[PDB]
Amino acid sequence: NKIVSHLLVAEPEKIYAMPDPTVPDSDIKALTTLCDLADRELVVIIGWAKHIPGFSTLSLADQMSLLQSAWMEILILGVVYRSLSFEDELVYADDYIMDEDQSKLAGLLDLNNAILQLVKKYKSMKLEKEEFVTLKAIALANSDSMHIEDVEAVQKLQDVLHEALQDYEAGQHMEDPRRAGKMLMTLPLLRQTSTKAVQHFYNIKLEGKVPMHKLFLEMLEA
Ligand SMILES: OCCC/C(=C(\c1ccc(O)cc1)c1ccc(C2CCN(C3CC3)CC2)cc1)c1ccccc1
Repeated sequence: NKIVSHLLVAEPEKIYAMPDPTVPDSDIKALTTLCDLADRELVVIIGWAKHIPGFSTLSLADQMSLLQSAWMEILILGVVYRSLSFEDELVYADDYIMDEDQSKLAGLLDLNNAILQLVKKYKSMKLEKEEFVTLKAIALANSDSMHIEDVEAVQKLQDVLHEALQDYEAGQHMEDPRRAGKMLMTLPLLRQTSTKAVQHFYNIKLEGKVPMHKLFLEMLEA
């Protein structure tokens, strides 16, 4: 598959959390570590997205729209995938892994348990790298931004990625004629826990103890 193949190649290189053992552990250390990690990943996502066929020919405003609705889905799906071969831990990066006890120390228990629900589902499906990268692309195209101007063009991007996934499954998973549909039926859980995650920003902001960038605060309030 042309599209699956280029997506495999466009997969970004590992990113490291670079946590510092001289800062005493705390919910604040954990959360600001996750913020720096995520902003470096967001920068990688923009370069990555220009390898999605059709994405870079949308208007500036449409590209912003799609990415504004999908970035947390893309981030979480990466964490999900990196944890497939672990048990009840979330692999944020090779050097930043969270078990149940550290989730609680960070205030992220309920959120991380929701994510581990996704890990569990994809584990039993034996999710392949090929499927993960096409799912990531589909999460972007299917973001359901309310702002899109060129609805016809985004519908076409979803169809091209949808077609790539189905084609891949038709060839590599003939023992399951409905595997592509099973993959797509995990997307509602993905969007569910991105909304849970974005909503958590507001808890953190209200409590006021963890420092946030002033641009982020402005975005949150708006
Ligand atoms: O438990 C799972 C959720 C972890 C997590 C993550 C996270 C997810 C995946 C990943 O790979 C790395 C990190 C997170 C944290 C900070 C941001 C920032 C805010 C600041 N940025 C603006 C400056 C531009 C925008 C991004 C983005 C994501 C999170 C999310 C909400 C509350 C608390 C923790």
